[PDB]
Amino acid sequence: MLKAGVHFGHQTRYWNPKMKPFIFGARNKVHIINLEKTVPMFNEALAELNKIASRKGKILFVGTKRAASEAVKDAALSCDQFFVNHRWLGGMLTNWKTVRQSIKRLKDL
RNA sequence: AUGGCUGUCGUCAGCUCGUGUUGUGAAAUGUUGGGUUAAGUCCCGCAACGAGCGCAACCCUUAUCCUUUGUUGCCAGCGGU
Ligand SMILES: [Mg+2]
Ligand SMILES: [Mg+2]
Ligand SMILES: [Mg+2]
Ligand SMILES: [Mg+2]
Ligand SMILES: [Mg+2]
Ligand SMILES: [Mg+2]
Repeated sequence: MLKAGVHFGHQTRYWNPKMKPFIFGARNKVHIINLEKTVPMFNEALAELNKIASRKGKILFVGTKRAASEAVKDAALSCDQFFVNHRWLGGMLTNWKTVRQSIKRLKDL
């Protein structure tokens, strides 16, 4: 059921109290996420993703420059998948009508 | 009361607008930060992405060379001198 068991992690500060229910603690000299309360979560996330996937929904994966970089690179690239690897321009989805002028620039260029 | 025209800050590099976002609001952001430049000139970063007026560049003159033309300008090679 579990996808590997390697979640050693490194974060040791700034635990958000709002997400207490999903945390175990003890190990890490700080904290750790509960592995039992995550098997029944992503197994749903995918269930919901499938619906939009049907009408070839635009997922638009996100990872900012060095956040993933070597972790994602371009594995997102597929038949009907898109991604943002470089800096996520501050406020581009909300003013997409303003980013059309720049996407046209990229196309013409 | 004005049109038109002109002086000065000042040939200093600044002054603004679209959408976006933040704030109850006047407003802020961008336009600030790290470098650099004669310059809001350019690069990186960034809650902003673009654009406009301005700076530079297009203009004239000057400093080198080449093509054409050779008088009313010029005289290197030759001659009457
Ligand atoms: Mg508001
Ligand atoms: Mg200013
Ligand atoms: Mg301002
Ligand atoms: Mg600066
Ligand atoms: Mg400029
Ligand atoms: Mg002679």
